[PDB]
Amino acid sequence: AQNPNCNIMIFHPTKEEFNDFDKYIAYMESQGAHRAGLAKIIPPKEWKARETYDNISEILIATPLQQVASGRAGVFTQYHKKKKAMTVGEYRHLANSKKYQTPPHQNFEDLERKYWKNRIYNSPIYGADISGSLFDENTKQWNLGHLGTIQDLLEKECGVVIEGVNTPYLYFGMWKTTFAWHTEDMDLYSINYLHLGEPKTWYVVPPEHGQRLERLARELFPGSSRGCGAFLRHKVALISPTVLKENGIPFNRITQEAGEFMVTFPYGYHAGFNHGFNCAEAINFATPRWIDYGKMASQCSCGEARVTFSMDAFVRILQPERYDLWKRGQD
Ligand SMILES: O=C(O)CNC(=O)C(=O)O
Ligand SMILES: [Mg+2]
Ligand code: NI
Ligand SMILES: [Zn+2]
Repeated sequence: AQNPNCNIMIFHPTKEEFNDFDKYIAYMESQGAHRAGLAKIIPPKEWKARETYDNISEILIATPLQQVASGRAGVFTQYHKKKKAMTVGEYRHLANSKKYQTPPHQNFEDLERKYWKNRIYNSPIYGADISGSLFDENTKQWNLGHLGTIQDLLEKECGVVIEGVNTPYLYFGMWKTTFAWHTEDMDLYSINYLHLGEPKTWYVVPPEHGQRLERLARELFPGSSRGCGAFLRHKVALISPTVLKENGIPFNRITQEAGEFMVTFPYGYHAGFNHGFNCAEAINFATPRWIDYGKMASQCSCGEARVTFSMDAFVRILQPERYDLWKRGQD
């Protein structure tokens, strides 16, 4: 069995290997990359996402989100307070202001310590989930706006034709902006490209051990767990690496830098934080190996998780028994 310790693998595809996306995901899996839940892909040196970023300040962040924490430094939840619209230019200035900028630090490790120690005492502002793309239309390889769609995958594998579309989203981050512990909708894959700016630190639990994280989360957030049997779908819970180690939860960590791709694999729980102003683009995707995960994915039916239009058909086809209850939570 490849990668039995479930380490995060890092790949360096050649320009020839970078042509066929599906093929290279399958190659990574042949090497056991999926066992980690997360892999890093460094693009060949000849590749570029676009010519320059000199022209991005006019993008609008219609609903910036202030991430307000409650709890203790290692175990907290966050809620999103909506703020008034601002341009990327305005947001980048805010990020770099004395109130929000990255503190002096020695290295990534020192900064990680400062994050876990101090995150709860501040409320950074995140420009998340902005439909759009920063890839040049002429970038042919690993262009997140030109991937094969999940609907087409399900049609190819299962023969059914369904409605829905699949497009990428932009994320503008600053110091301490946070992604809570989650798997993707319907336990899909995700791919994330860090277009510019400061790094993003990731934590991941191997898919084969996801239920261990879920058990801990029920223990740590006991009122949340009573309200909903899939409350990690709410994307509000944070658990530090120290707490995970104390409770024996297997996990790994890695820092993504500008110009690098990360792939999350089905049912790979992940969480993390941004080091300073940055812009990432991400999109969900499927492969034939995903279908069995989609069929088993948990669902939030309490009303909180509220998701895209396209998840309907996934639930309808893959999880017909659950569909009526899940849709009640959507309506
Ligand atoms: O970049 C972020 O804030 C969070 N991204 C993801 O969870 C992802 O790409 O799956
Ligand atoms: Mg612009
Ligand atoms: Ni994710
Ligand atoms: Zn719920």
